[PDB]
Amino acid sequence: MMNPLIIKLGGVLLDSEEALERLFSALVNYRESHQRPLVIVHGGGCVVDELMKGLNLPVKKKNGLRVTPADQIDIITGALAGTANKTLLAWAKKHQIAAVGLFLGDGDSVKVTQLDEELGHVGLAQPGSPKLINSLLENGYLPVVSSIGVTDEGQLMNVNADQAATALAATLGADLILLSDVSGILDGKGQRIAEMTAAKAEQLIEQGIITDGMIVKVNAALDAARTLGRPVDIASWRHAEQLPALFNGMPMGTRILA
Amino acid sequence: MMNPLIIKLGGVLLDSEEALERLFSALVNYRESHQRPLVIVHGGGCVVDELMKGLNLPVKKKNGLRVTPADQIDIITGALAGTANKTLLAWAKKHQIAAVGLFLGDGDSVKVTQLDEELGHVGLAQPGSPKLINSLLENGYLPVVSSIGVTDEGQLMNVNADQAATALAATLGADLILLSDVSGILDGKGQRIAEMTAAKAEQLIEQGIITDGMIVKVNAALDAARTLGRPVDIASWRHAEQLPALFNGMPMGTRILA
Ligand SMILES: Nc1ncnc2c1ncn2[C@@H]1O[C@H](COP(=O)(O)OP(=O)(O)NP(=O)(O)O)[C@@H](O)[C@H]1O
Ligand SMILES: Nc1ncnc2c1ncn2[C@@H]1O[C@H](COP(=O)(O)OP(=O)(O)NP(=O)(O)O)[C@@H](O)[C@H]1O
Ligand SMILES: CC(=O)N[C@@H](CCC(=O)O)C(=O)O
Ligand SMILES: CC(=O)N[C@@H](CCC(=O)O)C(=O)O
Ligand SMILES: [Mg+2]
Ligand SMILES: [Mg+2]
Repeated sequence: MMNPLIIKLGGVLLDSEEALERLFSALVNYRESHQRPLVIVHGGGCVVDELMKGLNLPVKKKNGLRVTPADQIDIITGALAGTANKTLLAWAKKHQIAAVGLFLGDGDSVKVTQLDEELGHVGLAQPGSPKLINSLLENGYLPVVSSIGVTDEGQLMNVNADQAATALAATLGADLILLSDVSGILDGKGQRIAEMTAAKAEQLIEQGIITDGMIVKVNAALDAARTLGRPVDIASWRHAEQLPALFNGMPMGTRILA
Repeated sequence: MMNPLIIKLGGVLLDSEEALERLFSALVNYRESHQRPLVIVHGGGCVVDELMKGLNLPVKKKNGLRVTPADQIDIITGALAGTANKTLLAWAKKHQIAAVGLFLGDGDSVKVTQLDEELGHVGLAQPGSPKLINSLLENGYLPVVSSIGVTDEGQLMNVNADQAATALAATLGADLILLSDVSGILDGKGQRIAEMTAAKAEQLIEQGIITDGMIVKVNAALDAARTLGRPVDIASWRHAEQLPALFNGMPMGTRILA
């Protein structure tokens, strides 16, 4: 069929029932008016941070990535691959969407290896096999993929959701939209930046405008854009009225050009 | 293809790396010497209890079922559908098994509804659609199914793993083996009971020999046995040497006759 569209979800989205309702309303409307099959990839520092907080566990993120010790991978996996993933599956069911929950290791959709011993159980995601997901898409299911992966040696890995989404986009040859709490990438004044290139990203990074998580998000988007040969959008999930146009192609945030 | 074989896992199994290794060794050996496709269903009060314990959260089980308040369903879902499920997926990968993680709601494999308001988010599992799992089995994957489900209204439900396994057995017309920490059902002296009938189960229950969780396990096994028209075994996963014969049909625990 057509190239699928991957919609990546994350941020505080999971903390808002209203936001989730409006989002799924837009997803149903899109699905029932488009032939391009959808695939959802999600993160959830939201469900994770709140949990780590309650557990008095520190949240150290080295260069945008969460240091994930061996004694914390199981609980993080529970929050991400379990709670976040199933919460989204429940919303899909509530809206009569036939969804199937998956993590990066299912059907070896996305290959993961240990990125850096200093990060612990943090995985480096690279393209895998599209066979399983393609079969699910052809059968009419909506794959909802978490960012937890597993190495060939059987070690669970926590993968940044933006990087996981980009790896899956390459695997499926899918278009990609990264939805976040903010309207794309902001400049030094907090204003939305309409278009992004590698040269500009480098500039902004050199100037300290793009920091933390956003450095990881932009680099992931740029990688996807150059791999696919198609633009990649970073936009917000916060405003109901913008969702339909967004899912249809209207630039609502930052469009990465490669 | 042939009627699949569902192997249900639970208990303290997840706390033993050695036990997990020996189990998967036996699973690989079985798979490579049998045409009957395997399906794993798992519980995990193990990963859940230890977590609830550390959280100073009480574990109240009414009539063998864990009272699951709305404020605890997310964390239980994380432990069961996330941690337990992915831990098993990691072991499968370690042994080069192409597995796919699922929960009861995927492909509506097992239908779930609220069992009793007094239990909270505890689901009543009944047969669903075998289409998704049958397709995965035909494609060569090993489904690993958690006991978390979801109602049509989008509410996550915690389902007793034995009941979930029985509901799935009916859905798939699968043979069933329930693996636990003990060698089947024990009598008043703690000795293994070789065969079980509904009449005998009633007797033992009336005599207070079969209590708690075991009442739920036996009733689930008896239901499966009468639905399938085939015997159902309850046996232990603790002894390495018994696994091969067990998976092949040798009675190692309690065989439920219907
Ligand atoms: N120049 C910048 N422009 C925009 N956002 C920035 C910038 N620098 C840093 N950020 C941060 O980038 C965050 C975006 O990345 P991130 O916090 O990981 O959200 P997410 O990827 O949407 N969620 P999730 O998948 O759950 O992690 C924003 O909310 C900002 O705090
Ligand atoms: N007459 C009995 N015979 C055998 N076991 C009994 C009996 N009465 C109670 N039990 C208990 O039944 C338990 C078996 O059920 P359960 O504790 O829920 O394990 P499980 O279903 O294997 N694990 P899981 O899926 O993770 O919940 C045993 O370990 C015993 O504590
Ligand atoms: C390694 C890493 O940073 N992981 C992310 C995965 C979830 C996400 O992107 O929201 C994390 O916060 O734990
Ligand atoms: C409702 C209910 O008892 N659920 C089970 C599910 C896991 C299992 O069987 O191990 C529970 O302990 O939370
Ligand atoms: Mg992020
Ligand atoms: Mg049990």
